[PDB]
Amino acid sequence: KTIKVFTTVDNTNLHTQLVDMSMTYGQQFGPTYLDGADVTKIKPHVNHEGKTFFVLPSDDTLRSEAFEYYHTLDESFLGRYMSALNHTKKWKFPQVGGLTSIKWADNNCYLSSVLLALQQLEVKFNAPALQEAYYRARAGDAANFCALILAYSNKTVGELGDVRETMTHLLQHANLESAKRVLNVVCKHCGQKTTTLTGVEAVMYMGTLSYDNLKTGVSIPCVCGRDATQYLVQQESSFVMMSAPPAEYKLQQGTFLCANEYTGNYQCGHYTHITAKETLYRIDGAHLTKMSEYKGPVTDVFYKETSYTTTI
Ligand SMILES: C[C@H](c1cccc2ccccc12)N1CCC(C(=O)NCc2ccc3c(c2)OCO3)CC1
Ligand SMILES: [Zn+2]
Repeated sequence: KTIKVFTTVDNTNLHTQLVDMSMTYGQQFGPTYLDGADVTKIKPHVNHEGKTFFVLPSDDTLRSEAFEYYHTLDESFLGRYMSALNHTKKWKFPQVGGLTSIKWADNNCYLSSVLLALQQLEVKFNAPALQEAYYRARAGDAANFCALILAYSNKTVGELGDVRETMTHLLQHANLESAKRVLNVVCKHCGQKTTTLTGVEAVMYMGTLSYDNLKTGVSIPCVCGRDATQYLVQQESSFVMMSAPPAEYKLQQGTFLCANEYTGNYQCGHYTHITAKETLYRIDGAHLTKMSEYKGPVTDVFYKETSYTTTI
């Protein structure tokens, strides 16, 4: 005999569907899931009904629901999200220094840092999936948020990941609509040029870890065979993230918002988060340690911001 179940892609909109006892969900819906669990080819358990299944957007209304919720047109997204969620729901999200963190697992240290950094920045997401999952993550329930970050950045559970690259995909879905940056490049020979940067690039900079240094000038190669100076004339955003490859860099109190460091090599290494509180907290998944100063291989540093305009 048949039965009635519900299908969804966003978990908010449900669609009543007659489930023929004969087939496997896959024959009837396509790829299908339960709580992350893949069940594409299986038979409907006699007490299966009244349960909500995920499915691939196999028609207009579904495709439309996914885009609205996820803000993606990638036909594989929903299936990758589910694979990840399937595993992230096995992770532990303890409070460490008054933030949600991640107990080490499956090379997820980088996601930990992303997650700890986000919680300290006033940033909002456009995609309802991100908004909601983030709201739930700040509240200690971060399985969905991780699975989504993984899916947005095209990574799978187990792989080691780069915090910066990951920020790049995420900040693509953050409200940076008002975020503006103006940079001036002066070459003593070539002359001057000025650039306005919007979106992700208004907030993210690869070249120095120091925010002061971008204000005072950083040297860069000039097509002229010389060394140019790049400095910030104007900043409009609630934060900035500064990145460099791992080098020995000193973190003092009162100078930054938060940071992470990477120890190891490109192929194989470990991230830890540092946050500046009453004193410095170094958050390493579940583990916590304090110090008044840290000098190590910092890779990404965050600073708070409102509006900045240069003298000069
Ligand atoms: C911050 C740091 C870094 C950022 C920028 C410059 C750096 C330079 C040196 C060391 C770290 C640096 N780091 C680089 C890549 C790393 C990563 O995701 N690696 C994945 C991976 C997995 C298996 C591999 C492999 C790479 O290559 C071989 O097999 C994470 C972040
Ligand atoms: Zn030049």
